[PDB]
Amino acid sequence: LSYAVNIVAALAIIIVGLIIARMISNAVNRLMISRKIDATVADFLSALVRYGIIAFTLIAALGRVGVQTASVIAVLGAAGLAVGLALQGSLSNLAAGVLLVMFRPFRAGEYVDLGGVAGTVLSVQIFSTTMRTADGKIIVIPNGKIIAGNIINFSREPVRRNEFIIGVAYDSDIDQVKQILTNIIQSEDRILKDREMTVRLNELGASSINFVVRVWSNSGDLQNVYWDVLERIKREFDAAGISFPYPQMDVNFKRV
Amino acid sequence: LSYAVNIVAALAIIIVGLIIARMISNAVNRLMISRKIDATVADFLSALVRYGIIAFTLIAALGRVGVQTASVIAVLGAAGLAVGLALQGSLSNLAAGVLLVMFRPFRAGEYVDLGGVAGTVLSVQIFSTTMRTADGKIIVIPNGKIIAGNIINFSREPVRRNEFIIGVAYDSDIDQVKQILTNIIQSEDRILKDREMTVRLNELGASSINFVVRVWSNSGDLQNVYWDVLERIKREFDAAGISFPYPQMDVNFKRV
Amino acid sequence: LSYAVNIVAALAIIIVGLIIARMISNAVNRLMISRKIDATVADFLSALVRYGIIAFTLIAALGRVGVQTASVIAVLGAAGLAVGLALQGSLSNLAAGVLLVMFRPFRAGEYVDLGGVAGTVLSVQIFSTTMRTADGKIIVIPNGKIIAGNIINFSREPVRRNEFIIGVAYDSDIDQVKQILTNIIQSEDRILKDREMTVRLNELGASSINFVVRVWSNSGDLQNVYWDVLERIKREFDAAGISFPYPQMDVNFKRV
Amino acid sequence: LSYAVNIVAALAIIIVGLIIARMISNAVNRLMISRKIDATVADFLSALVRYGIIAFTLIAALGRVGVQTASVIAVLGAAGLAVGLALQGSLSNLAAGVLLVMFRPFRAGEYVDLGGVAGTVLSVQIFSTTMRTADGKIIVIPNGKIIAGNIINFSREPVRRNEFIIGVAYDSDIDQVKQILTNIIQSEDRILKDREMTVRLNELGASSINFVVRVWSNSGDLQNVYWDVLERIKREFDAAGISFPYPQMDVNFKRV
Amino acid sequence: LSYAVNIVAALAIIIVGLIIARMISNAVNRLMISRKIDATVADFLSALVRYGIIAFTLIAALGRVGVQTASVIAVLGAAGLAVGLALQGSLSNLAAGVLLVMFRPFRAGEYVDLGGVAGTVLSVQIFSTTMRTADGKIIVIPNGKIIAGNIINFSREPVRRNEFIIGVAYDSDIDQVKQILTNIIQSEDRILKDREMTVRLNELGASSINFVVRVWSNSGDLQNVYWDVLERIKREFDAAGISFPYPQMDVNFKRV
Amino acid sequence: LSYAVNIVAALAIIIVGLIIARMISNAVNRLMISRKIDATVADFLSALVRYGIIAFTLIAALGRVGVQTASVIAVLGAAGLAVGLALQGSLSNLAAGVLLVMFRPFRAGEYVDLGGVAGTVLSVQIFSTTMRTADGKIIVIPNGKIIAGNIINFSREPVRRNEFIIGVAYDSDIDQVKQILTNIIQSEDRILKDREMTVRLNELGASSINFVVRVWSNSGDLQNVYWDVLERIKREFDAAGISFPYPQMDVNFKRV
Amino acid sequence: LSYAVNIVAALAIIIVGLIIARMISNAVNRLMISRKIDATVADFLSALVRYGIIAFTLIAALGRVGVQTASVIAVLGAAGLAVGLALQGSLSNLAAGVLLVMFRPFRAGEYVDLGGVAGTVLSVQIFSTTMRTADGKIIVIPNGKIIAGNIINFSREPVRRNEFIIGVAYDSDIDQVKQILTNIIQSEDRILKDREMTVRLNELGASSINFVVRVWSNSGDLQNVYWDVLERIKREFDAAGISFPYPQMDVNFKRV
Repeated sequence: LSYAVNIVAALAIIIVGLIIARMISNAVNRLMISRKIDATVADFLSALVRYGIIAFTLIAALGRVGVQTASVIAVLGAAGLAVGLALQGSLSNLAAGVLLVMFRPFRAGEYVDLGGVAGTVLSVQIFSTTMRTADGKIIVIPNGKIIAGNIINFSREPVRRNEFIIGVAYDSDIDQVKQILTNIIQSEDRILKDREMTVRLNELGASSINFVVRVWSNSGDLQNVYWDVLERIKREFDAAGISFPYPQMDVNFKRV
Repeated sequence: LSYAVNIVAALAIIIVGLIIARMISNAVNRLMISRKIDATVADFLSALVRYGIIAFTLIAALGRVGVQTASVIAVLGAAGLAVGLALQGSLSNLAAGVLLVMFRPFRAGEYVDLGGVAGTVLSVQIFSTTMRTADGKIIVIPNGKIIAGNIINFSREPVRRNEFIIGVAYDSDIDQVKQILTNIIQSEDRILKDREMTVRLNELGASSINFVVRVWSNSGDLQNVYWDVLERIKREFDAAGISFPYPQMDVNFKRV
Repeated sequence: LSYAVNIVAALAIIIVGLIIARMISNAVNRLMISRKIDATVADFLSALVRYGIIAFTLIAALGRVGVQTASVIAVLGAAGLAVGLALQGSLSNLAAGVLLVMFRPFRAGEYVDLGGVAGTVLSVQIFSTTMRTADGKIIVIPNGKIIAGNIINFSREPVRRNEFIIGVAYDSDIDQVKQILTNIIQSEDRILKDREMTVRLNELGASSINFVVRVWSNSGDLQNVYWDVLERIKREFDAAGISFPYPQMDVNFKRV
Repeated sequence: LSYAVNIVAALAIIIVGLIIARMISNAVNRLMISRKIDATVADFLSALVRYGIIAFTLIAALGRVGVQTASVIAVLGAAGLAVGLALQGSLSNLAAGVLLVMFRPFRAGEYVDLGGVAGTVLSVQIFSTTMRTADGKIIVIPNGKIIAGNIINFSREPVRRNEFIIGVAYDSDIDQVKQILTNIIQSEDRILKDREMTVRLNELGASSINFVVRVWSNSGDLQNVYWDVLERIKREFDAAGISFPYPQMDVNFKRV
Repeated sequence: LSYAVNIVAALAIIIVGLIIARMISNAVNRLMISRKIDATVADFLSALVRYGIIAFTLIAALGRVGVQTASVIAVLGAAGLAVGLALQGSLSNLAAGVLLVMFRPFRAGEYVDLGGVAGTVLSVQIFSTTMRTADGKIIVIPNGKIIAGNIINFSREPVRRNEFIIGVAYDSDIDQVKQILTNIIQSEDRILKDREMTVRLNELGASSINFVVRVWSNSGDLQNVYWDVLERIKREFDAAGISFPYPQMDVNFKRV
Repeated sequence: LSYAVNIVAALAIIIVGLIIARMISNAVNRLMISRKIDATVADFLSALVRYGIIAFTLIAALGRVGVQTASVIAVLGAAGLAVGLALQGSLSNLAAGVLLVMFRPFRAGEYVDLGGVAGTVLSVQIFSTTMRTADGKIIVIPNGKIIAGNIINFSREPVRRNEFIIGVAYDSDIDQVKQILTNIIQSEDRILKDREMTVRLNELGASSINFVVRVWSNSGDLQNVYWDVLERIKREFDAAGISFPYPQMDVNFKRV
Repeated sequence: LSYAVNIVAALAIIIVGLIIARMISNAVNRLMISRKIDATVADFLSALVRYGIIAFTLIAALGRVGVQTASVIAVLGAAGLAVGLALQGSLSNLAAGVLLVMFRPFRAGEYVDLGGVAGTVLSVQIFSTTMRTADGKIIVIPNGKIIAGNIINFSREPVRRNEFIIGVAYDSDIDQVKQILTNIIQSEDRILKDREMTVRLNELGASSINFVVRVWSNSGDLQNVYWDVLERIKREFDAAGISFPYPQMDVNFKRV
């Protein structure tokens, strides 16, 4: 009945091990952190290393009480698969949680459509990205769902491009409408005039004739450029005599 | 025939074990609860620890009646996978059930669209969140389905932003419509006048000309701000002589 | 050739076991039923316990005829996976079959939209819920498909809320339309007048001007409240002189 | 070279076994069929029992020719997984193939929408249900796809309910339209007058004013009740002087 | 160095086996083909039987050169799983490839909608069905995608049913329109007059009043029956004085 | 310390094996290529055979340095599953990559809709098919995505069929419109007049009466046949006096 | 107590191995890089080879401290499956990351629609492709999502093709509209006149008669060709007297 030495051989080896465990991780990601591989690639890889050691420890600590050793791998591994399954979801969120910090297709502050919802990005935490619609809402999207989808990024390209489609009446001057516009974009300062600058007759529409105007600006400029150019095209087409035709329709009339 | 000692060696070890089991969990999450790691990360992890011990116990208790030990891992593990499979669904709901309490992208009482349905959030219980449409319905969404999807949060940002689009007739004053509006938002007290405050000519529409007005308010204020500002723009555009044009259409007439 | 003792050692152990089997379940869920854990958590867990015992029994009963024991785990476990696979579907239905009875987000008799189809709920049996559209159809939805989806519940909130949107002509009295309405909801008895009670100018519409009216009632009351309030707003807007404008359209006329 | 006794030890044991196999199934579902558990739960469970015995047989019959026994479990089990995979689809169809005969949410002859396609059902065979659109087409739906989806059942509720929405002109009599209708449903014999019977002003529509009429009938009656009640409401609204208004539209006229 | 007897012990056993292999399949589906179970259930099951024998053979042929036997099951089984995975797709197509020949919900030549695309079917080969839109296109649908989906079958029901919806003006004769139609279907020979034959007032429409006419015909007849009956209803409604009303609309006129 | 013979026993067996490996594949698909089974069924099957031999080799080469042999199956097999997983995607593309060359539902040059995108098919390489929209775009579709979906094939049927729907006014000649058309298709040479050739009154439309014309042509002919037949029906309906009615609408007029 | 030789036997073998490891990879992809198989097929395959060697090393290094060896395969392999699972996502992105450098269906700079979003492609890095909408946005699409989907490629075909649909009035000259157009495309220099060049009467439309014009150009030319040809067809149809008819509608008039 000092076969209950085993009982202390357990608590010997459990704590002999738990302590040689926790220090081989602090010394695994001692190396990793200084190799500067990553912050949470360290914590994932090293707390794994730490963990397979507590794993080995439990086996010899149990074996020296009399536990089959082939059923330690069983119970552990299986009940490991429990913890796995449950946190399997979030573990995938952490993949893109690191994958979003490096590469950063979008970086904090940019405006991005991703997964259909679009806003300015506050922070990419470990599981989720937080953003703000220019509306004043907080949208929080799972990192996984983000990296699976198209990341549309409005900011990281410094030169964006406007597109006006404008309608005139069918009997308007095909050339005057081109020249008033050409001169309207020539007289704007926030329009890059080395880049694309097209104004042409695009569509023989339903009730109208549609001219398209494409003019690249600075990123920050772009929003205001449109509003200022439209402010004008309304007056300078009115003053010039051109009509923005109301929906036109020919009626063929019959008294029955 | 005292080989039926085994039969009592079972009930010895089954109950020797069941009792050393149930107390190593109460002592595992004794540590976890005081390390304050979580409420149900304790109950999940510790009732696992408790459980792999009843698992080991069944093996030696059976082995000392004469059960193959390699078919205890079989039956158990397999019939474990039964219990797993069946409750595998809800186990994932509990993931986000803890994952929603920490982080809380939305906290109790906020208004949120998540998974398309939108309401004010009562409680995030273990499997499901409960909410109330401002309509007076109870919607209960599975925690899993929530954490997989975009969490849109209207409340946690304290400053929200309205957007009026208003139409005038084509021959209205391009500047007066800007100034009446500019003065309408200047005279509102619940409008933050340090933040964005744009009023411009946005769209050369079908039958109308459309001015957009964007003015940030307080979160709670926002709903009423719109209703009060629209109450005005209707009168102050009427009194000013501006027409909100009915759908306009040119008819080209022919007696056949 | 009394090596066919084995043959009776089988039928000994098969029936020695089948009987020690069926009584350890009746005694497992003897405990479970009295611990009152559940009705079918008993039947699932206990008929599992009963079953792993018939499982062990088959192994020693075969082994004492001369069956490899490692191919009993094979055949059984594998042909177990057959039965599993086939009934794996319904086993998930039974998850939500118990999961619906406890929690009951919706209880028998309530009106609920769930999975898009909506009705009053008769019974939640083990696999499926049965409901009745207020139309007079029986819809039976799998319990699984239910618990995966939004459960929208109209009844369990005792106070519901109506929403009228009403149109007037553009030259109607912005204040009279507010006061006739305000007085129409003041004079209804089934309207909770402590709760929300808004009437405002909501939309500068196409051919009309739209006032929204939001008034909370009792759950049972709500359906009739609308019908009775609309009955009135039609007359009291007619008698008052206000026109519910037919679709308005300006024609600009030209002889060609 | 009478080590080719083994060769006959195989054909001994293969056929010794194949025959003790096929008779333990006929005697397994001898019990099952008389316990009346089911027709094809017998054939599935028993032809499994029969089968794990041909499985054991192959192992000892091969082992006594000199086949590794651990590679019989391999080949068999694996090549079992072949047969499984291939027929895994249909095996799930057979789940709902039995699951549709018991419970029968819909029974032969009823009219049901399920999976969107809707018809009258004649037979639920082992894999598939066959139905007839009231059109005269045969639609055959896989049993699996059925049990996964909403089963909408029109027949098993004996009392169904019609819903008329009818429009009048804006200047019609709000009360007369209620009384003509009330009297039209009072004078129909196939209308249950103890059940719901509402006639009210439901919608202040575009060009019309819409009254809703809800009246429960017998299941078989319901189709004809509508046709007969509409036959009337057309005449009794014509004779009464009420107009079913053609699409109304106000034109504001301008010579340009 | 006659330990390279092993080397010939391999080629002995490899070819001793390959030949006892290929003849136990020819003799397995000798039995199966004559039990007439199927054509390709033979080829699938028997070429499996043939195959697990080449499988056993490789193990003893390798073992007698000195290959671990537990790594033959490894390599084979695993590299088996390669072949499996790759052809796993088509193996499922062959399931429904046999599953379509038996049962044949649709048989060669019938017109069927299945998976949305619809045509006349001329062959169900092993993996795929081929069809012809009545347009003159060849559509080839994977057998798998077919058996998963609703099989809509127009031909196998010999009596199909037409449905005319026809509009008259609001002031047409409610009874005459019923009698002209009733007499139009009475005078057609290809209309089964024992079966359903309804003509009633179905819809109080927008600009018209709509009568529905339902008359069952022979399968082959049905296409022409409609074209011939419509040919008539156009003239016999014209000759009778009934107007098929052009879209009606009331204009309420105002000089502004 | 000539226990480093082992070290050369490795490089002995690694290269003894690598060479007996690479030549049993060249001799496996020596047989396969001459059995002409396929080009890449050879390369897949044979480079598998070659590979399980390098696999066996590594085990004995390692074992004779002192590697556990049960952890060679581990590392290999597992790190095999790495390579598998990564290239598992493309391996499925190669399935249909061979599966499209045999059967070829579409062969190079045909016009096909498959997966919704439609064009003329250049080449079916190992992973992907390349096509050209008649537009002048290159669309490259994964072979997998192709074989999973409906393959619609316009070319392989040599006789295609046009369908004109044409409208006349309500008071047009029901018979003349049939005879002008009948004679228009009688006078075309590229119309097969033995095949289907229907011209009938199909739809009592909104503002028009619609005649359908169905006439089968040669595949290549079909595109031009329509254009040439429509060229005519426009004139021969104009010359005949028949009107293609502009959208008709009855106005019921009221001075308010 | 020089049984802690083992402890140094570990650090012997761990570092004896780690170093024979890291150099057999540098020497595996020494061969691979010079066989020029690929850049990252080297890094994937070789860092695998390097890795299964650190894997073997850990087993003998642990075994000579006293670790079960069968639980090294367990812990490693299992905790391997951790790392696998987490990076399993991106590993599939790297598949198409190499798969989109070879083959390159689209090469850097081309304009492509893929996965619905369309732009000019900057770079195909290891996980993701980056592109620029001609708008001025950066869209970054996961390589996986790309190779799964249709790659539509506008550039790699050097000859693209325009398509004009133009409407005239019903009483326009069927031949003149053909000849003005024919001459408009005859007089353009950037139109390949050897390739397709069709101008025909395509659609007998609602309010108009629609002529289609198909003319192939150079890739770069195509955008401008349309704009220049439409510029003309507007004037040369105006000057010729042809009317682009406003939406036509016959009114049948009635005083009520």
